[PDB]
Amino acid sequence: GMKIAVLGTGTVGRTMAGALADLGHEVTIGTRDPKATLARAEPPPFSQWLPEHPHVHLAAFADVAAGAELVVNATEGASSIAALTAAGAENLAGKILVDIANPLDFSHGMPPTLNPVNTDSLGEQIQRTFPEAKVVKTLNTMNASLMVDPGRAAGGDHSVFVSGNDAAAKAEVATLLKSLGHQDVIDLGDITTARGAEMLLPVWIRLWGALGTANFNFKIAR
Amino acid sequence: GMKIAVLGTGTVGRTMAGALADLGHEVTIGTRDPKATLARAPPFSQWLPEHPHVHLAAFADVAAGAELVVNATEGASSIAALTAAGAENLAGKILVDIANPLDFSHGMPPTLNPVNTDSLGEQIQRTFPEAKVVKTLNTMNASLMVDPGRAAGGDHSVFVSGNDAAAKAEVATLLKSLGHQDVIDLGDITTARGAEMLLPVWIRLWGALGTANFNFKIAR
Ligand SMILES: NC(=O)c1ccc[n+]([C@@H]2O[C@H](COP(=O)([O-])OP(=O)(O)OC[C@H]3O[C@@H](n4cnc5c(N)ncnc54)[C@H](OP(=O)(O)O)[C@@H]3O)[C@@H](O)[C@H]2O)c1
Ligand SMILES: NC(=O)c1ccc[n+]([C@@H]2O[C@H](COP(=O)([O-])OP(=O)(O)OC[C@H]3O[C@@H](n4cnc5c(N)ncnc54)[C@H](OP(=O)(O)O)[C@@H]3O)[C@@H](O)[C@H]2O)c1
Ligand SMILES: [Cl-]
Repeated sequence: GMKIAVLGTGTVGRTMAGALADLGHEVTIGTRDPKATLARAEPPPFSQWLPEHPHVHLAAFADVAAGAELVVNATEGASSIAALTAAGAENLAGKILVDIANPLDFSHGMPPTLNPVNTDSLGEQIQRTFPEAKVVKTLNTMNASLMVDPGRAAGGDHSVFVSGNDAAAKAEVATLLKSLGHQDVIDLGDITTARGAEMLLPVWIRLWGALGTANFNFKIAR
Repeated sequence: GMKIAVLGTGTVGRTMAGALADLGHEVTIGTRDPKATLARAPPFSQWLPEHPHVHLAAFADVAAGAELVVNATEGASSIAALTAAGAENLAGKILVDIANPLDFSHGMPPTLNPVNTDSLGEQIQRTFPEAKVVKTLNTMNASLMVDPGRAAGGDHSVFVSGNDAAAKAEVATLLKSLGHQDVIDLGDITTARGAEMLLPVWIRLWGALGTANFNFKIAR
């Protein structure tokens, strides 16, 4: 197993950290301030989740990234650059950075829109801000539940995408995705293909409304 | 059998016009200038005689006589094509919008304009407020719009976006007649944003898979 740092204490971070730990990886979870995160009483609260996953350990973004071989970005999209900067470019250099964030924009009305979008992407922004990291955009196109148990929606009949400049990095991420139950991994190409992957979110949001559930997924039929 | 006007002489317009004529509809195909179009270089002049029931005429002349109108024009020019068709000829009728507002001004692959906070489907609806705009079929290759069974046995999804639920219901019936068994109503015309925004990944999937013979399926 690998030493994996999951930056994010929300549903995605918890879901991924728990699943990766169950697969035999040594998993740490990154947060801005561990004391503040553990002190949160409002919901569930992170302090109620952590005791159920005894093999997972909490620390600040910089501390978890420095100790990990591979890093997973599961932070709020609008804050991902800030989170990763706090993690430290020096702690990301030469390592695979799995980017699951969506750059949702909740500033000017509902449902959210994307920023950046179309001619740019959060995946690209992360890669050019941290040029020595090996960014792989993946898993952002489905509900957290399906990232680790895709079988819950239509017997696991679905597609997952990878985007990234380093083919060897994408191959390693594909192996991890397969270990999580994803049998159809499609390589969209370089990191600029994160634009199309991120741009699936607007229809995802409308499908959630139209279908009355987040238990659905995209399948590329061919 | 409805009177359908298909605005567009490219692969989408030809494919849709031919399929609808084969289904029993009285189909007309719209172009800017019939004389100029037939004078080109397969060429439209060779396609047209193979579909004798389909009639070619100017945009304004096909829309006036039609009961339902299909937009199959270049996305960047759709507002101009429909303006030429005439707002008076679109009033009270279903306007099926298949166009994608691809933007080729800054190289390849194309991006979208409008995008994100706006869509071509919305632009069309607010420019022609009395038309009943329904965004659909823009998310797949022309071949699959009329014969979806060609890709993975037809296991795919098609979307409808539009403000008028009765208009969407009529379009859903037409889509079913074309072989689309899974029609998903995304909601109002602003949901055309998500439908149009599937194109960037579509373009990369075409490159990644080496074929246009694929489709989106929403598994649930
Ligand atoms: N919800 C889903 O099922 C789903 C599906 C696909 C993709 N995504 C994407 O996955 C990401 C995570 O979503 P989520 O719902 O689990 O959590 P989230 O609420 O979007 O993000 C919470 C995390 O972001 C960090 N964060 C928030 N503001 C920050 C800032 N100012 N500076 C640095 N870090 C900040 C938090 O740090 P602290 O720990 O210190 O609070 C926390 O770790 C998002 O980008 C989302 O769009 C979510
Ligand atoms: N290719 C596909 O399988 C596919 C799939 C899904 C959606 N779409 C969308 O479907 C639409 C049609 O695509 P296409 O490849 O069949 O044809 P296209 O090349 O995009 O469009 C050709 C049509 O647009 C009209 N047009 C071009 N410039 C115009 C202008 N300045 N003013 C008025 N009309 C103008 C042409 O008029 P004339 O007849 O006078 O030349 C012609 O009828 C596009 O929006 C495209 O994005 C295509
Ligand atoms: Cl554990």
